[PDB]
Amino acid sequence: PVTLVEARYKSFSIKMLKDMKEGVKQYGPNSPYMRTLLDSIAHGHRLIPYDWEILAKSSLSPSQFLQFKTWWIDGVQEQVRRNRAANPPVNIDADQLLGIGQNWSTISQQALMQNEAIEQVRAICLRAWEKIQDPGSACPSFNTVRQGSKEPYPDFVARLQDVAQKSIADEKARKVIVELMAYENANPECQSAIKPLKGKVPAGSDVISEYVKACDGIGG
Amino acid sequence: PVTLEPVEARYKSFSIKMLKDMKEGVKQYGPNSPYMRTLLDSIAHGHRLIPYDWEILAKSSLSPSQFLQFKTWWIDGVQEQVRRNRAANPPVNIDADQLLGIGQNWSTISQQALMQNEAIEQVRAICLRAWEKIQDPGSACPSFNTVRQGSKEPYPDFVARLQDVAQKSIADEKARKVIVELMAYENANPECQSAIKPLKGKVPAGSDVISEYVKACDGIGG
Amino acid sequence: PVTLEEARYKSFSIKMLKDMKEGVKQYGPNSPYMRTLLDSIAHGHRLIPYDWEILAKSSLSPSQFLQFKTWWIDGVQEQVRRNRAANPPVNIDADQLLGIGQNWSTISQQALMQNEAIEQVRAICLRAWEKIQDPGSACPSFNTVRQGSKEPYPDFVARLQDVAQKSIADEKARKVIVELMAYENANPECQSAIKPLKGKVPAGSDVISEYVKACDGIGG
Amino acid sequence: PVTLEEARYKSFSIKMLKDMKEGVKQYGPNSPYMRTLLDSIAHGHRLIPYDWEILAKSSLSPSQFLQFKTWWIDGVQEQVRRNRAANPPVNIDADQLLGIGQNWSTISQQALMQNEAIEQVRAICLRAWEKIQDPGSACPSFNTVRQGSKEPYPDFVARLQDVAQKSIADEKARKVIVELMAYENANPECQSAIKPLKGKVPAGSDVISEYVKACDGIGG
Repeated sequence: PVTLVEARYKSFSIKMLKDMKEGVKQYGPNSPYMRTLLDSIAHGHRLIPYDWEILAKSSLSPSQFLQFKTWWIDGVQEQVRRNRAANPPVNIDADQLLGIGQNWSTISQQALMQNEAIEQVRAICLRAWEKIQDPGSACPSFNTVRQGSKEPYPDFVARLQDVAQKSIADEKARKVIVELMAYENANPECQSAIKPLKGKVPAGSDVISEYVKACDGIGG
Repeated sequence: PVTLEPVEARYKSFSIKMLKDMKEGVKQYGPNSPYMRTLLDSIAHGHRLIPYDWEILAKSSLSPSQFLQFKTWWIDGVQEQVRRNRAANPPVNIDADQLLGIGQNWSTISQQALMQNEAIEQVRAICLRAWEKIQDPGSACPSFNTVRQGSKEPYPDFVARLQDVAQKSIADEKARKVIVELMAYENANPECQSAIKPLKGKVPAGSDVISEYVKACDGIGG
Repeated sequence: PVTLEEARYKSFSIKMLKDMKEGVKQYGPNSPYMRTLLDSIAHGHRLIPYDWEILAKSSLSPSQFLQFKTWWIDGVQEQVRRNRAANPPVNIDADQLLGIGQNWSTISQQALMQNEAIEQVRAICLRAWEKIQDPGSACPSFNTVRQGSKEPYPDFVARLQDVAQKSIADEKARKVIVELMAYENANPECQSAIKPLKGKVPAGSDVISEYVKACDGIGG
Repeated sequence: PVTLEEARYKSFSIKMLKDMKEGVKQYGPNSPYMRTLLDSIAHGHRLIPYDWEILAKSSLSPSQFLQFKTWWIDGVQEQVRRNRAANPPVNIDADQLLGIGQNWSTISQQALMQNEAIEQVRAICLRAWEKIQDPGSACPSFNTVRQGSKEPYPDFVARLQDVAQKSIADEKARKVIVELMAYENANPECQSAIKPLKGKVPAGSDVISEYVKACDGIGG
């Protein structure tokens, strides 16, 4: 990252890259430990689009760098359409956020970027990292995730909370969908255990807290 | 590595932690994972490597079955490079046994610590192209006829295999592009073959063809 | 053609049209004999787009004048995207090449085209003629053409250079594919016979000329 | 060809090319009719190696121009090993015969070759034309061609002189093999009919003319 009297760009150490690879390989790219570590890296530095490529290339499988680059390209193609419709329109084109082109293809040209382009490339890079799949799997639809027999209830809810995180982009639309689907796809035991509790949050609680509290020793 | 303080050049062996990190990286992730490539480039470009140190680094990091392949492709690379040092004007004075580190003039560390940079860069390029050909610890290099996206397999896991095969076999990158962009459609399953076919041969703006190809048949897991 | 001794449109002779239909019907529209015959008419005359209408209609099957008109129309849609996007932009629109419209729909209007336009229509009709299929077949894919057992080797490579000419437009990209696929799709018997000769062209030779040398007696 | 009335390169006529393709397609590239027709063009003109490019491309199958270019290239690699190893050495390198390179890659450079070079290219293209296969077959071995039962005898010997012309280059070595194999690979019925006539040619005759005399009525 770059350090603010002029712009000086220094690569990462070996320890940071070793920790990132050892995290991604063992726990997954979207385990909560990796999200916490990645947000601590990104919010605590000044990342140019060179550094997202250096970080993601040296940490991900080659089957996952393709997905990272693809959803980065999709995110900047949608962010450009909201950038020209401004009043005044901002001078943030596609080739300034992708880190390629004629005027933006070397680290000396990129190190003189403003705060708004930094905070705009950060959100689309994080949303790109949020969509990277696990090595052997594909993202399923909501018709497939059902609590099978002999399976705990929070293990069932924590699959829905991830499926609704890869697909749907708005959090308010995530909450209503997972609150609805937590009752329809449940086992008959947890459905009968959860039916007298529906639509009743007592005080300062989440709905799914009382839901997982309700059916508790049911499966096993 | 070796270092130069000027009128003389001194030698020092590798660290005790560096070889440990290299062995853990090669054993757990692979010899040609993208992490080990940047680690090896950071070691090579930031130091001065004589072929003695290349043999020490490759001996203490690879399998007993992988040092054979590294030595074989090192020998083949020097055999192909010598034929471009005698067909030059002026003829470049780098024979076979200056690159391989053998012989009578080039068999000790004090004999090898006096090399010039036009041979250091050559042995660096040959050693890196040799390391790019070492296989995984149980497999042989397949041909392009066999890499096919089977049913119930995601799409980018197939393009990753195609790019690995094209990196191991073909030595020209401009030819590496135009073969994998064609084979990425002829070897897909019928569902991605139906999904790519509307968008075939059209780039919108400033992207790679695979970036729209993986975007097209995204959720093929039903 | 049109002759300038200042314009004079002369029709085709009865003997020239008799030899084109007799040649197309017996050898094919893309035999090497018809390729040199068609160039001696094109490069030796002044063909307006009204004359490619008469020459192709009176020489091709009714199922092949449909394919010749398709890839003619599709070829102008890419020529205008290299006509206006150049500096300076040239006045070559769509309906000047296709020979339709209001200003380009008679002999007396098309008889005064310039040599920038005559040379551009002549290079896209000849690219349309390279895609006209045989009278009963469709263009196969690259992974389908394999050397069958008890089939001679130069008959296999002759098929390989035909699939790689209807599909790929760049002649450099043909060169890297038809040499690569010549060993991989081959027979098991030649694959043990080409492999010692692989990738070592000695002096003043082609790659495949050294390959057909090695399977000189592979028929049983 | 080139005419000297001091150089003038004239292209081929439209009627000469029409008869070569009509002849090759119907009878074969190595019928006795095409052998005398090709010699009347070669021995009656001045063919530069640019003209063997046009004549063979506009007359052969695409699978047969690959074989014509292979044995042309292979034939120059043996001519240079009889060019420099003679006393005195002649200035006939590889890229003068093949018509490639920098000094031999246009019409105006090749129009001034000498009659030592014109006569040497003319004897190796004509040897390349003797090896071009039929449009669906490969060259069989000598122990495969046997006279089948209920097959006429001169049709068997006509096959024997065709295998012994693509394989063996020395015309004296053809003579001792096609006469020896004419009795050994023959039918049981002619083998009892040729054996009293064996090895006794009376006066002013060929060996096989006395052999086809003896199987005049062997068809059943």
